[PDB]
Amino acid sequence: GSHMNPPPPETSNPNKPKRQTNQLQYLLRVVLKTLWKHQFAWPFQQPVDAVKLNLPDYYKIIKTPMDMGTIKKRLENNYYWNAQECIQDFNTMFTNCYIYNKPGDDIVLMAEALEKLFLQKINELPTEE
Ligand SMILES: COc1cc(Br)ccc1CO
Repeated sequence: GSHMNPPPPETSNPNKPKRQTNQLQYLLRVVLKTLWKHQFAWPFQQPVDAVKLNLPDYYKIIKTPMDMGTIKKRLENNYYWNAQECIQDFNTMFTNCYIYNKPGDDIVLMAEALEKLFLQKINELPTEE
């Protein structure tokens, strides 16, 4: 895309050790699947394109970008060692939205709806085994 957007977060690196866990499987099959199909998922399904959205300060403010397009890739092409890394990615995505935008803005209400669903699913994250 545009040279004025940063490269996306890393999704492939052979030097990072990888592992499947039952918790990572649940994050893909239950958590990502549930959030991806939510009515309010679409702004979160790919990196923020600050050029297209005319947000020239976005990547001045947000230095830890994350989105569910990247998380989907990290899950589908097993990037992670543990579920905590993937849960942190989700939490980063939500916090980016809450830091950049005014409380009560549409995009914040959308993120908050996804986060409510996310928390319900993470409360049932299975015991690792
Ligand atoms: C996911 O972040 C988005 C998405 C849309 Br659409 C509009 C603005 C922002 C910045 O928070």
